[PDB]
Amino acid sequence: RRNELKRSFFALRDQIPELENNEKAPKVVILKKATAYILSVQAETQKLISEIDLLRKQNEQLKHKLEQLRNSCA
Amino acid sequence: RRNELKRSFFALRDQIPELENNEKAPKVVILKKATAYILSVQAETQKLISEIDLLRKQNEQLKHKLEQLRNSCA
Ligand SMILES: [Cl-]
Ligand SMILES: [Cl-]
Ligand SMILES: [Cl-]
Ligand SMILES: [K+]
Ligand SMILES: [K+]
Repeated sequence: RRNELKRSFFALRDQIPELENNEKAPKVVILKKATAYILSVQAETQKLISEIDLLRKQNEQLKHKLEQLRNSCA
Repeated sequence: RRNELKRSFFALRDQIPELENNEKAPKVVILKKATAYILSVQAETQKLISEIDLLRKQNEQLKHKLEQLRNSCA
């Protein structure tokens, strides 16, 4: 119904930090800023993934150095 | 413009993985899947942050062991 459409616009609006609980936010703004927010959080996801990849590489290098020194301690 | 409103529904649809871009999704379906996708991504972001925090701890523990061996090996 149209109750459900209004309800669903509110619920989407409220996952967008810039628009949460803004009673003056119109439909087209909610749709476009939601689309923008999805892209923005994907960008942040990519940064986190890159950070993990770097930490894993560092983890592997450290473990390699640890093994080398354990075998070279005398 | 209701032309812009329609375009904006479709552009949001296009960013939602579980909605096929070649299929005409109802308005409430687009809204609800967008909301679900944003919540799901935010949860995954928290999981990525926890992975990063664990890797940083693991890497500090490895550096600590490397320091101990450098100090105590011959
Ligand atoms: Cl409106
Ligand atoms: Cl519809
Ligand atoms: Cl609908
Ligand atoms: K609310
Ligand atoms: K040595």
